[PDB]
Amino acid sequence: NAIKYLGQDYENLRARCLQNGVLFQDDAFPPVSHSLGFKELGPNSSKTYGIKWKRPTELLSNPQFIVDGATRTDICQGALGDCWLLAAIASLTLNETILHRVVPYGQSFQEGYAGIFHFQLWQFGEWVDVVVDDLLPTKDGKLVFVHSAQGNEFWSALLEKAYAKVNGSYEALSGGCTSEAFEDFTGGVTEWYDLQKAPSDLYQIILKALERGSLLGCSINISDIRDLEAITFKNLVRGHAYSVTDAKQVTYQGQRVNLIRMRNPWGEVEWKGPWSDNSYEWNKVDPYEREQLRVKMEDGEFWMSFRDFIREFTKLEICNLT
Ligand SMILES: *[C@@](O)(C(=O)NCCCN1CCN(C)CC1)[C@H](CC)NC(=O)[C@H](CC(C)C)NC(=O)OCc1ccccc1
Ligand SMILES: [Ca+2]
Ligand SMILES: [Ca+2]
Ligand SMILES: [Cl-]
Ligand SMILES: [Cl-]
Ligand SMILES: [Cl-]
Repeated sequence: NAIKYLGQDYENLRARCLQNGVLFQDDAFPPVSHSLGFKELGPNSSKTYGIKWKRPTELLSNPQFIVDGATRTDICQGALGDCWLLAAIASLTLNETILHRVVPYGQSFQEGYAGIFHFQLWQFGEWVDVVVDDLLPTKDGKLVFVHSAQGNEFWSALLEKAYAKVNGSYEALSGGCTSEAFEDFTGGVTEWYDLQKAPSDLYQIILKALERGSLLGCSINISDIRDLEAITFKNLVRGHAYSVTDAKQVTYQGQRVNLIRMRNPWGEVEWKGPWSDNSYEWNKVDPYEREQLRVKMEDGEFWMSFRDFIREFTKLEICNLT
């Protein structure tokens, strides 16, 4: 069993709040500006001033912890520099086993609800259980930070809040390393690859990792500083964490082509080159392959050929488990 972060005991706190007729408020990460941040989200900042802390049960009549499963579409980035963390959460959802260690079963806004949730992280060399109250930063009734494409679903907002808590504040999450979040979800071994010096068998390495449920992420280095914009000519975002979510092969005019699928944790803004949702390449594959693989949706997720992938991206990170 996970040991309790700060000695806070989820089931005991929940049961005592229920008995006492109150909702949990977390002394260890309270609903005040110091939990938001210190500079950009400090007590005297423009961003801090508009934010009000509200529970999902104050926002909606029927809030849900999980709706139609805990999946990657549930990860839509808000106003914070935590793309690395969110890419890691999106990847985590592809492995049901490790997903449900991090996100314990049986949490809800219905029977037994007392305004407290918990998650498990690999921290301080231990598996630790971390509680949060469900007060969330909002503005005009909408979540400021991570949210689900399903507007009534809250597990990912709550997980991001627990991760903020262990790190001291939401602002503490701005700017980071995908591999760090990978490790914090698995206690696994991380490795990275320089895509400009990719091993000849890299695609097979990727296939194998995806098969075993390893976590994969990629990024494009900003080499000049930010000159050719944050966004590239083909609509990729530089200095930004993407989740790698699949690797599949297609028959393009009678010849195999290796493809790779990734997801922008914004839940929008995608590659517009070959193999993108609207590209001509799909016209020339097996109709079945097209129907199985292509999804015409602005959802942040898209395909590239492996060839284009290794040209456009610069870094690949893989976290391997047991
Ligand atoms: C990352 O790209 C990010 O979080 N961007 C925020 C985008 C804001 N969205 C835009 C869309 N709308 C709808 C919602 C708001 C982030 C920006 C800093 N990138 C990273 O953190 C980098 C990830 C790597 C995989 C490239 N890492 C990084 O910048 O490292 C810096 C660093 C390292 C150590 C300590 C501090 C900072
Ligand atoms: Ca969902
Ligand atoms: Ca898409
Ligand atoms: Cl407490
Ligand atoms: Cl304040
Ligand atoms: Cl629920």
